[PDB]
Amino acid sequence: SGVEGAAFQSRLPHDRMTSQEAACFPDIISGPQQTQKVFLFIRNRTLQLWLDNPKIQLTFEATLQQLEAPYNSDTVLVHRVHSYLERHGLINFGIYKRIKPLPTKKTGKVIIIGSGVSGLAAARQLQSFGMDVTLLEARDRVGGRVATFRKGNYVADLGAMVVTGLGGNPMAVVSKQVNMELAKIKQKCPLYEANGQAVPKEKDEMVEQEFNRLLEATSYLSHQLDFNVLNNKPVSLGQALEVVIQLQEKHVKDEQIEHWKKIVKTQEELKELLNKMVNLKEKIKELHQQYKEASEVRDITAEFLVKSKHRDLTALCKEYDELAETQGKLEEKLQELEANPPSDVYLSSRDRQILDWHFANLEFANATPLSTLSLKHWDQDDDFEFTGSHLTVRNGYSCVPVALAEGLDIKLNTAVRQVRYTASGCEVIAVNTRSTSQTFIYKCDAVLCTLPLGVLKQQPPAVQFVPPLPEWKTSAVQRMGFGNLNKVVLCFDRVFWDPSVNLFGHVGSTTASRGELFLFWNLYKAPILLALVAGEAAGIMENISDDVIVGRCLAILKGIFGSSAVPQPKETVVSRWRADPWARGSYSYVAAGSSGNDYDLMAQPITPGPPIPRLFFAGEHTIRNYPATVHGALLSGLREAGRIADQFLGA
Ligand SMILES: Cc1cc2nc3c(=O)[nH]c(=O)nc-3n(C[C@H](O)[C@H](O)[C@H](O)COP(=O)(O)OP(=O)(O)OC[C@H]3O[C@@H](n4cnc5c(N)ncnc54)[C@H](O)[C@@H]3O)c2cc1C
Ligand SMILES: O=CCCc1ccc(-c2cc(F)ccc2C(F)(F)F)cc1
Repeated sequence: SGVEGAAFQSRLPHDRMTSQEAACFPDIISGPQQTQKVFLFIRNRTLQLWLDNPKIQLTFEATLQQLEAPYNSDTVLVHRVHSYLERHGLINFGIYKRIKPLPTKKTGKVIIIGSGVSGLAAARQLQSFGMDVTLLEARDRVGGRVATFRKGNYVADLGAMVVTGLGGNPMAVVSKQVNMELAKIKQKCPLYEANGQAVPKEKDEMVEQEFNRLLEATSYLSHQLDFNVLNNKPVSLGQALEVVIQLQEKHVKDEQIEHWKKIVKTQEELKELLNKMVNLKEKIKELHQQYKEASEVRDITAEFLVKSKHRDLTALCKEYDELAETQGKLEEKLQELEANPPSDVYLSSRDRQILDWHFANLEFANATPLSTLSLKHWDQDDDFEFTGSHLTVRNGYSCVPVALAEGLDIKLNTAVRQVRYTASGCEVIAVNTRSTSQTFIYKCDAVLCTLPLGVLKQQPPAVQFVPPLPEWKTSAVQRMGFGNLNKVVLCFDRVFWDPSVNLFGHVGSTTASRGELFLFWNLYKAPILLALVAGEAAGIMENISDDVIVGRCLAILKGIFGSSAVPQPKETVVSRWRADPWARGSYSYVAAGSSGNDYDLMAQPITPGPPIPRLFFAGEHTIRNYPATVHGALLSGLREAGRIADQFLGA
């Protein structure tokens, strides 16, 4: 609906106050119900005004003038609701034209570490709020793990490239603000085996159905039967899958055994039956010799003898023909059995390879081998997935952080090395990545750390904290997963693939290598193919040079399309996200032995000892309900900007 749709697009229930709103409006939530409904209407209506035109700042004044009677009479409540929505980044976020220009007097100094989407989104908010913000970025570009290759007409993303559903997604708004072209991903994903032969549609569907069954069985084991600890070790999804596959093979073999037993028993009965017929034919042969001697010789005792032999001899053929139809009733039962054997195997060798492709796909979506994922919590965020098809960014995802950086004070080539925070202020120490001799010392009242989890995990530490971070924070950093995923960009001068197909799979020959170049993406205006390296393959392939890995790509493509069809690429690009010192991997995952609560602990600010919080955290690894995505990075920056403004400017 209308105001209903605005709540939904803001990830809020249209008919209930959230717990956060109850915190900020206790007089409302404890007061009469009719005022609760007035509150919800004003909140939903204000969200609608913003979402229907997110290119323009929505002021309190303009909200008041577009509210209908009688809501435009409660000026104070409107202001309370508008101020709340703005402070937390539900309206007036991203890039939009200001109506009310910024104050020249800044209040409070914030240093933001890192200039990815979470740092940029927080910076824009803090600046909007009238604070003095500087971002320090170690790279020579903004965007972090949004990273687009651009040369001539060639565009290709080496970082994020997928926008998940638009329903509920804040990137829907940013996409409008930036005029980013999104294209829905077409569903057809043909698979080719290592010999290049396409997988028949029926077998692709059979195997995909098994994959879904296996996953559901792991989820039942985990949540209904509490199979989550394995000899005092947290069980991984990988471990669980392989056990469920093991039981399926065990069940196939048992049904084979029960079938071979039915065969053997039927064969035994057929054997004894023939034996019984042998003895009965020998009995008729013997008796028929006595019909011949009796017929040979006629008085009444001899004639009677013929009638008695003839009567018994027909009776013995009556016995024999009885056994004959029991013989047929068996033989047809035997024939039927050895014509309809149950499954010989659970998964043929080729079937298991195709199944391993779907596991590779799952290792792509989590950026890690399945043996590292928490069985219980790997999909702990699935209640928050957006509705709609997934899309890709046709003109390159870097358009978003480039536009978010407009008007911000950003120091590139500036690597933070130490972060000192005391009950009286903060100092950030950074070195210039071009003259390591050159050192800078930025004073500020608060630090917003958007360092990637991979950087926080680094040992020896890349960034030193003074005082060191609390044990409860370092432990969460150690527990949480940080994955890896890489891409090969192949730029050609002609299209030799199916232009109507966005995706196609290469089925690898072994389990261990299932993530090697398993998925190819056709996304761009120029003749460009992207190949993914996922799972165990991702980290290992970083040690292979660009040339050898491109060769392996071309071998795969020549296997699908033909030697003569695949030219040499004009240009190639190969990501190495784990080796990248400013990322150390691609995105977080819920590791066995972690949980969603570690994402909440990562977001918790640090307060210096004997006081107010000085050190704050954002980034994809700090947002429990939306981890490992661009929108999660964004929402985490909006959240921290609100928390920081509440602290230093007042709610
Ligand atoms: C290969 C790949 C594929 C992905 N695919 C999916 C997808 O398609 N869609 C999706 O939504 N998400 C995807 N993601 C994840 C998504 O890109 C990230 O979750 C998000 O971009 C992370 O943003 P962030 O602000 O948390 O961190 P980052 O973007 O990493 O920003 C942190 C910043 O800190 C900087 N920095 C590091 N060390 C220092 C230092 N010492 N001093 C100063 N600055 C420093 C970094 O250079 C960086 O700019 C993908 C990521 C990768 C790498
Ligand atoms: O190119 C890099 C892939 C980055 C990425 C990570 C996670 C998702 C994601 C996030 C969700 F909440 C639900 C489903 C998915 C997906 F299935 F796509 F993986 C999308 C893109």
